[PDB]
Formats: sequence, C-alpha cells, structure tokens
Amino acid sequence: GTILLDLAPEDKEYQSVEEEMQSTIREHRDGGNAGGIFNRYNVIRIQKVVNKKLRERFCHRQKEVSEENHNHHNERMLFHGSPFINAIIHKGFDERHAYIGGMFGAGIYFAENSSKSNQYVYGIGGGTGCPTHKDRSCYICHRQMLFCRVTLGKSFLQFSTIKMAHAPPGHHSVIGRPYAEYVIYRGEQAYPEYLITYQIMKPE
Ligand SMILES: O=C(CCc1ccccc1)N(Cc1nc2ccccc2c(=O)[nH]1)Cc1cccs1
Ligand SMILES: [Zn+2]
Repeated sequence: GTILLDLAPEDKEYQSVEEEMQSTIREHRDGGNAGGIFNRYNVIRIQKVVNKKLRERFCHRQKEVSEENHNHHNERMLFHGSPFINAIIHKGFDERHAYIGGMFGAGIYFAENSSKSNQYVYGIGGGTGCPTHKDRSCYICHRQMLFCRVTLGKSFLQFSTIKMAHAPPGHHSVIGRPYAEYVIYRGEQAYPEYLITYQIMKPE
C-alpha cells in the first residue's frame, strides 16, 4: 500500500522541490489556454510517495537499463501532470494508458517546466477545466502534479512528430522536440517521488 510522507515547509527538501517548481514556470504558446494564467503557484503541501512494490519495480528496471547504458541510469527529476495522479501513486505509471497519436507516440510524458505539466492536470489541452467551475484557469480548486525520478537511460533524440510504440532499439527513452519532451514507454522507468498539491495564483 502507498504511504504519504508529509514534508515540512521548513525542510530543505520541501523548499528545493517548491523552488524547482516555481522557477521553471514559463510562458506557453497557447497563451495560457490549457493551464491557466499565473506567474507562481501557492503550494499547499508536498508529500513523498512510499510504496514497496513501486520502488521494487523501479529498482528492477533501473538495473536492466544501466546494463544497456554503460552502467548508467541517466536518472532525471522531471515534472509530470495528468488526470491519473491518484492511480499513479497507488499502482505506478502505466504505459497502457498512453495514446497512439501522442506527439512522440504512446509514451508517458515528462517536462523540465512545471508549467508544462500543469497544462495536463485536467486532461489534454486542459480538458474542460476543474470539475466544479469548468475553468481551466481556476484559482480555487486544488491541483496535483508529480515531481518524479525518471530513468532515461540512453535517450533517442527526435526532431519531428513520430508515432513510436517503444523507444528505438538499444534505447530507453525519447527526448522529443516538436521545448523538450521526455518520453518513456515503460511505466516502471518513472517513480512518482513527490506529490505536490497546489493552486495556480492569479497575477496581481
Ligand atoms: O503523459 C501523458 C501521456 C498519457 C499518460 C499519462 C499518464 C500516465 C500514462 C500515460 N500526458 C500528460 C502529459 N503530457 C506531457 C507532454 C509534454 C510535456 C509534459 C507532459 C506532462 O507532464 N504530462 C497526455 C495525456 C493524455 C490524456 C490525459 S493527459
Ligand atoms: Zn474550480
């Protein structure tokens, strides 16, 4: 079963995670359509996800990757957002929920910019926004996103939309440029380390 560890605001770990989240906000091409208009989040809590089986499978895959990547995990901390957070923290990332016709195929997608991940909290293109107000820029409803350990191993660099089912032979991830999108094709190559609960904040 999943255990959530509550990080304290005065912990350096809490602070480093919020700072990564706050400092990687950027302007988006869609003018804020999907994720809303904001310059900063209000972080309500940050929780560390602890789950024995998810950790086991992550370690297990880590090893296989390292062997095919000159003994390097090539791990990176990256943001992920999607409507499936609650399932992810209990069951792990599941590539079976990926979509053909994703920009780089049926993978699980991660970003360096927290604001990119925030676009997907309510679905592709922000869906119809929060359940309560149908507002993709809702400043009331709480949102969650993940700050994850991602086993990239040997990344394939892609520069056009390609519909991949799996990383290319000898590879373990795809870094795609339509800003970079980090894509894995196996759920066990990501661990949902930090669960961040937050609101976007209305600019003054
Ligand atoms: O991840 C997917 C693919 C579908 C999916 C989602 C969760 C688990 C497994 C598959 N996403 C979300 C996502 N996409 C990104 C694209 C570029 C950069 C960052 C991100 C991001 O943070 N989230 C697509 C989605 C499809 C349906 C609902 S969200
Ligand atoms: Zn709302």
